Amino acid sequence: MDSEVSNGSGLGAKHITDLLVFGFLQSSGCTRQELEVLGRELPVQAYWEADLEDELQTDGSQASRSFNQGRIEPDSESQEEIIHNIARHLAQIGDEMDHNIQPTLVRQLAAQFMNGSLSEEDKRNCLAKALDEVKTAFPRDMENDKAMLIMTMLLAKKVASHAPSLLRDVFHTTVNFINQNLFSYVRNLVRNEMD
Repeated sequence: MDSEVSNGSGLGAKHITDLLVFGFLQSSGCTRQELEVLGRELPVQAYWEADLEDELQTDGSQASRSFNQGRIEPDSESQEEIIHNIARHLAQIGDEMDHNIQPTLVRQLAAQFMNGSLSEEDKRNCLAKALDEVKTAFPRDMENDKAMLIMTMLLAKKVASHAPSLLRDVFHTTVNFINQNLFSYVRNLVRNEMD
């Protein structure tokens, strides 16, 4: 009797990557305060950002003589940076995914690893382990690639409310696949495209 082996770490890491984690929540997932907890990460240097806030103001009034004819609401869409958008869109996809996340046991597999606060001796390998799995079932480019990604958010989606003790891990899970994969499938696609 004798048998035991397992190891392998490294590869990945990206600025935009982490953005997916912190960005994901920023879009959806747990809550704002969450993105802060999970998002709250000190890289190799001295991270730090900012972004002016917004506000609003209602109105009342009483005294008013018959005189009015219009009740249309405002509508203006203008947001810079699309890449980042995809980051946050990730989480948003997680929630939406809940709609149908298991057309054959997709999120099921990825969810397989999503167990214990440390599986396969490494709280993060399990997830990435799904990427390979999710693909093992639903492999492909944008289809699979995007499929596996759905997994990352799956953990958080569930974990976020399933594993409230793995908050930090929750985020890592999301930026796990992307981090282990090509950040944004679109990013790579962009590179591939155009001479």
